Amino acid sequence: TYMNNTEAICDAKGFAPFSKDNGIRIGSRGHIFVIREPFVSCSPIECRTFFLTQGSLLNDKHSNGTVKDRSPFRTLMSVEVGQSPNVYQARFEAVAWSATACHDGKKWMTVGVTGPDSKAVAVIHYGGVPTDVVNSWAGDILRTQESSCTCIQGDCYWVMTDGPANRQAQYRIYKANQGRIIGQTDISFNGGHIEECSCYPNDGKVECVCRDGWTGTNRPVLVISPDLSYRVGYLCAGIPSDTPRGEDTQFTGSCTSPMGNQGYGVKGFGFRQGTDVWMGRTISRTSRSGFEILRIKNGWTQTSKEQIRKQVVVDNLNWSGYSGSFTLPVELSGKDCLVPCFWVEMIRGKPEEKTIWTSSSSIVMCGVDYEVADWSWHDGAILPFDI
Amino acid sequence: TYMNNTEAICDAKGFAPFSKDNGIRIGSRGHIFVIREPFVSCSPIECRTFFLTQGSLLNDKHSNGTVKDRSPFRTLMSVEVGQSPNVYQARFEAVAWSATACHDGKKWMTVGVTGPDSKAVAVIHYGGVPTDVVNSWAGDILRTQESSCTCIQGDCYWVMTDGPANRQAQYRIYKANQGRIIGQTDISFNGGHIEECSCYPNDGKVECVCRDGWTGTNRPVLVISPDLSYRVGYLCAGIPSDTPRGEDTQFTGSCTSPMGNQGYGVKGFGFRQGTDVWMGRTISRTSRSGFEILRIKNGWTQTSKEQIRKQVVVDNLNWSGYSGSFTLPVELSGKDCLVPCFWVEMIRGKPEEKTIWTSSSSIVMCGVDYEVADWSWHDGAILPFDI
Amino acid sequence: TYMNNTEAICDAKGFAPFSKDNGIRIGSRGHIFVIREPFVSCSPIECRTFFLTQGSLLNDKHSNGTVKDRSPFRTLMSVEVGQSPNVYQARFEAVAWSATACHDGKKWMTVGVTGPDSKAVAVIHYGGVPTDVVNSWAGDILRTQESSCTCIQGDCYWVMTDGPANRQAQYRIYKANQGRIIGQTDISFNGGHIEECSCYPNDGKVECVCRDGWTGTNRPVLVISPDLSYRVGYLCAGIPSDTPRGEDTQFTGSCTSPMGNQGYGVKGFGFRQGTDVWMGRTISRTSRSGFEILRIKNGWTQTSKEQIRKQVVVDNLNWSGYSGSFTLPVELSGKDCLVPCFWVEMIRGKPEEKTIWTSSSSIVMCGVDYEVADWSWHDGAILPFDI
Amino acid sequence: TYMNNTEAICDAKGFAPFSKDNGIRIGSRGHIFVIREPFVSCSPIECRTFFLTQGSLLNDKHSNGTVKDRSPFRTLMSVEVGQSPNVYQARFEAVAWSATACHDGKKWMTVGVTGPDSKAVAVIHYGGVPTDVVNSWAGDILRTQESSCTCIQGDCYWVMTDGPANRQAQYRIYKANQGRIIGQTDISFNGGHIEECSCYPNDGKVECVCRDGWTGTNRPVLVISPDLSYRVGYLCAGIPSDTPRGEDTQFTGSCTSPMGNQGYGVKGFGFRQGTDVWMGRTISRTSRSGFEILRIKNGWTQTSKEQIRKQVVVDNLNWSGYSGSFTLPVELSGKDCLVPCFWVEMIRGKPEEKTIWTSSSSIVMCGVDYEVADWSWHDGAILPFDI
Ligand SMILES: CCC(CC)O[C@@H]1C=C(C(=O)O)C[C@H](N)[C@H]1NC(C)=O
Ligand SMILES: CCC(CC)O[C@@H]1C=C(C(=O)O)C[C@H](N)[C@H]1NC(C)=O
Ligand SMILES: CCC(CC)O[C@@H]1C=C(C(=O)O)C[C@H](N)[C@H]1NC(C)=O
Ligand SMILES: CCC(CC)O[C@@H]1C=C(C(=O)O)C[C@H](N)[C@H]1NC(C)=O
Repeated sequence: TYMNNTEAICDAKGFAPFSKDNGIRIGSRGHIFVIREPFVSCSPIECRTFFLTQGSLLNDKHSNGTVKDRSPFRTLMSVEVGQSPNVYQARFEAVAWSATACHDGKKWMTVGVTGPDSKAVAVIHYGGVPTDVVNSWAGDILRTQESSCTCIQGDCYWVMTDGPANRQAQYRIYKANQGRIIGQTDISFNGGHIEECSCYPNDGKVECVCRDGWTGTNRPVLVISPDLSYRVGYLCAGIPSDTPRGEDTQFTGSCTSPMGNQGYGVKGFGFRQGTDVWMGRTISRTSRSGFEILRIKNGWTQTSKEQIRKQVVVDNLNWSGYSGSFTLPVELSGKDCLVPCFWVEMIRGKPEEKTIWTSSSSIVMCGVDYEVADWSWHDGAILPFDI
Repeated sequence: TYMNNTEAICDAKGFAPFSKDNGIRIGSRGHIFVIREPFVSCSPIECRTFFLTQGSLLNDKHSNGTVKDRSPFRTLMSVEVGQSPNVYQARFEAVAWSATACHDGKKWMTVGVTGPDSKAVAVIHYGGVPTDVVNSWAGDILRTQESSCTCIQGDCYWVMTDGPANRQAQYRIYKANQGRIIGQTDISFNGGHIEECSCYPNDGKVECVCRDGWTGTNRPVLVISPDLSYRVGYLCAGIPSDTPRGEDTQFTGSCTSPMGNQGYGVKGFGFRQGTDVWMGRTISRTSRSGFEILRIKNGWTQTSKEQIRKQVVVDNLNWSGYSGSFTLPVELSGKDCLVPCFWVEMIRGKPEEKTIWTSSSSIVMCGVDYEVADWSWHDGAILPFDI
Repeated sequence: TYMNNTEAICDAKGFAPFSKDNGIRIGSRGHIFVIREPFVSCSPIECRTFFLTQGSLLNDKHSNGTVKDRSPFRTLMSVEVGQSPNVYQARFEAVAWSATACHDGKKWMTVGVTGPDSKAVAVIHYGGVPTDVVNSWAGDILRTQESSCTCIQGDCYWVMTDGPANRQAQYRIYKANQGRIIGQTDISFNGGHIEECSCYPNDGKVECVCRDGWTGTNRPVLVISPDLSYRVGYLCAGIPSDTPRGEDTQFTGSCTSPMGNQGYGVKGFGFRQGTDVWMGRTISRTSRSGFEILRIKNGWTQTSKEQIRKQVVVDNLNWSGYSGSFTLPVELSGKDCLVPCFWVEMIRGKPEEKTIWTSSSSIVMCGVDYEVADWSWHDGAILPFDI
Repeated sequence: TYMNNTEAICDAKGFAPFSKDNGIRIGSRGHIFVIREPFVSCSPIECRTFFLTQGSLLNDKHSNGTVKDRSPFRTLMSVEVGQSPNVYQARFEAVAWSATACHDGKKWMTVGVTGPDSKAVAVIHYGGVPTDVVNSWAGDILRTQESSCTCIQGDCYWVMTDGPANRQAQYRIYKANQGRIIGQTDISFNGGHIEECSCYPNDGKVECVCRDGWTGTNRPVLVISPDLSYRVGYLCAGIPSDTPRGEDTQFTGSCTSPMGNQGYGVKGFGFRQGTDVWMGRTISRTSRSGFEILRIKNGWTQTSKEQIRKQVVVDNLNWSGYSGSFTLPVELSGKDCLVPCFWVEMIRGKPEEKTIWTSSSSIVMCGVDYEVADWSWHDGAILPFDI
């Protein structure tokens, strides 16, 4: 039966560790898929860690130039949380070099984009087989979330971007019901930019903290309603949460336009706490090192820079990376509110390291009503590997 | 309960990628079964990739002369689609150096042929254990489909060939109901030739595009009815779809007799689109390189050479191979028509390559109502291996 | 619900291959348990291959003196038929250097004997945990079947031997009902000898063809009734079916006493066909090479040497070994008679080979109403290994 | 439905082997998690072996200083009993360098402590996801049982220690009901010490034989009632069961205070047999070698030193280690009394051995009404490894 994800997100004063795969460390001797862009999405029975394999393993020659991003070998596969992305416990999702996934209370929906940049196709699967399709609509890398999509009473929604990664682009919202696409929307956001969004459900509306790859050091937000009516802009808070980013001191927040004179970024997330917001970010304002998450007061609605809580999960002496949001189905947590959880991708190898390869590890963190102590659950692998 | 595969095949304007195992690439460091003659068949809950192991793994000495075709070590085993043919996730089917499989809505039926060429036996299994048997009837390699067989309301049908691979032979159609053989038919087709057929269900009749290994560059077709009454000949279309094959320019199609002065071939498939036909074929008219699929107008009934669609899945600079047909049970796809899907075997190693071994990789492609862009999802392994 | 194994065995004119694991070949590169004394037993949903691990894998230093027979490392584990005895797909049964197993229509019963020779204990498990126990009763290696035990309407029976492997000994029959021992019997058979029996169900009575290790070249039989009343002696037939054995020419059969002047043997089996008997045996009368099975007319009741069928499964140029009997539950085969099946252990390494290790492979063969052609599905591994 | 663990423990005259994983031996060539602090806990369908991985495998460089105890890589994972702690059959529990687990008749509850010593957090999970949390309450290594916790009619209880491992500390009892903490207790035991308790259910009250790391050679006991009212002290018996420990001759038992002038220890267990007690202990009074278990008459209530039974499981020429208690749910054993079972950790490597690494193997032993013969089912690995 369908999963009602109508409830509001729970209010947490801190997050507790869910799991840690140790994929790379383990990957030093075991048969682990060299991957990247990992993420967690739960069904009403278990959570699984979805990844993107480079079509190869670690400590193997085929692990070589796996820094290339897109290729025909990458395929979306999944395993139960905590388990490393290994071959023998791996479940095949879809052929993809960019994917997204979500359960709805019955079957798993997956969407894997692959093919040429100028004509890539996004194949949606439902129950272990493709049901519908989307063709690149703007001939420039049809890419999607790299994060869990959202299902609310049988209808799962997600966001996609087609255009250049730098300047302006075209963003759309897709809505489905059993693998089948049932309507979509064009997002008007000129001057703005949306990439690899992180969503979660909160009151029958889908909230996403995306990635402005153009002119944004402050991340963009977008609330989606069940009838494609939407709302978009940037997370207000007078604090930037992208990387590379400028300092907090010299940064004025903006609920409306992008702020900062930086032009890149990394995938991140953020949760709406009433008006307050929990925002993840790399300790380093420049590199992809360390991961932290702060709660700015009234930061979801005001240019606030007033924090009441902070907590680190990866110190600045350890490689960080991507971050995503999802929720613990009420049918698992037992709460009467959607427990807010998130993950951190820990990339190892090129470019910041001397190795023929590039992969990443992850760790999962969930809500909690208590405040959880700063610490580091970093990758741990000793590079370089045997090669 | 039994699966009604009475519906007609759906009409597609193009195919979308289902999966890609990367068995060989992965096989460079992992424990993957050196195999060949792979194929996909679905049950009303999942699709599995059936293969033929050489009784050994990759990057191992026992991978040696695995180019030999038949031996006592080869056994039919299966894994969920997309997953590579690995040992730890492998399910044992039957002892075979030539097999076929199909689900019927309850249990899986498998038929594995093995033993000596002059007296090989085809052991049929049902539910994880052999139920009936067939003895070679013409003492010359009792071989079968290497493709998914067809079940329509409790009765699964398939085709077999006993005789020389070159000149004339003896073809038969077998019909069963729960592992148990319930009647059969002799196919009169003198001058004609049938090998490794590819079937699928379309309107309660079983359609197969087989392989003329004698004098056919154009492939043979055969519509089987539920009471063994059948119909046979070649796919009409003024275009040859076998390899080796002559050019299209100098080829007149023939709904009746084989055409072309070539005497070999490879396993292929084809779908009946109304009167139109989707036909797969290697880009190369000579070697086993590249894979493509065209839709010739009215090509199922007329000597047509009028195509309205084309699409590549493996460019001519990459190894191709076998191709097969199957369908997505309505109980998975949710359609009201049997979604047409197919796979491409990508052989690597001897003979076209310098390696002690020979194996292959596969990729799955399904129906779709939209037109899907040309591209290549080729093997990817870097040969030779460590040996 | 309980499985009625009251029916008679089906009458076969030949056997067809069920499976072949290729454990050793595969074991050359994969992680396979170095084992020995393998056997198959089925439940009403699947058959599994039970083995005895040496507590180590192949191509490893811990594979060393694994020719030793008994040790504290050996444990009974199982995997679905056909699958090799690998670690990652392995199910733990019991701690044993001698075991037996059987399902009853609900849960799996296993009995693993281990410990010191003068006080070994046989731990019986039911449903994945030990329920009852048996202590050595004659202080000289408490050993059992190494073959599937028999369950008939909730009560599973098996046989055990305590005494010297050479001269006289003490044999007993054990009967249980849900892991719990419910009565037993002492077998009076002075001058006779019983070891590693092979049983199967036939008309609510348990038939076993055991192994006379004392003075028997002709094997012993014993029909057990549901109330421990039994019947014992040797398989009549004027043909010996043990190894080492004397020729057939100079051998007079004996339904009563052991025959032949040989003092060793190997584990074998035999089926009661009306009055006729199917008897397995190594082609070689001296070494453990090749496996064959003949059907002597009226050989279950008369000193017959009149065969009507023969069939080889492993030619005399390939290593053979142990053989066992079991049946395909009616709830799998669908018959109205218990399909007779058997397996052949193919031992490789010491003593007949130059390797630090010793293990074995198996192959499964089942009933069938047709006659199946001679052939060889031998091990296949290339020794010696990397060591 | 909830599991009533109200019954009394069964009365055994000896224990029989349940399983043996051979993790290390196997770990010489296979992909086994280098671990430590293993333990068994059963649900009403199966028992699983829970462990603590060092976030790495064996025969790998990441196996290095795994003697360190606490780190961010260690995570609690589990596998079915007998199976080794391998990657491909491993189930992820929680992020922990100190854990405890128990089923309640529906879902599995796990509690993994991790993080910094001065602020570690104990994350409790229920059904495959964290439900509640506990923060270090005395800033000095928040650690727990390393043994199965106890559930009685929906409420699972366990014990934790926060303070120095040497002198005085703070002990607490936690009670939950579906991952959610429902009340707790402070244990007054000045001069006393409690660490890594071993509990089991006996008459609706939780009995634990813990570890006095301060001044105890005799172990402490504590009976917990369903309303947090408790009872504490040391196991009476005039025999010490800790290591290091003084001799039995010069040791007077004490139901009240710690006895002996030793200041360390190892994790152990003990069962209440009426008034009698089964107590496990290392043969060696000094090192962690050999494992034995005795039954002292009236030793649960009197300073007794009168034994009626003894039995060894690991001779003094083989490495021993940790020991724990649990029970076989009535829904598995079928008894009308909770069968008493236990396990022995067999540590190999540093410190007692010359290897870069440190791990351990285990073996499981259960109740039984018969007396079981002394023997040794020691590790078996040949060190040092390939490194
Ligand atoms: C093509 C632009 C896109 C969004 C900015 O780039 C991403 C950035 C990445 C990055 O910043 O590390 C890695 C992702 N693998 C990549 N996505 C694809 C499809 O290549
Ligand atoms: C024996 C003739 C048969 C059909 C033409 O050959 C096939 C052709 C093959 C090929 O053309 O590559 C490979 C198949 N493995 C082989 N089948 C068997 C049983 O050996
Ligand atoms: C101890 C005598 C017993 C029965 C004859 O020996 C068997 C013969 C064997 C053999 O002949 O190869 C191998 C078995 N592993 C062994 N059983 C045990 C427990 O060691
Ligand atoms: C910190 C004290 C604690 C209880 C005495 O130490 C244990 C003793 C151990 C030991 O004596 O071998 C190993 C355990 N891994 C360790 N627990 C932790 C959390 O490090």
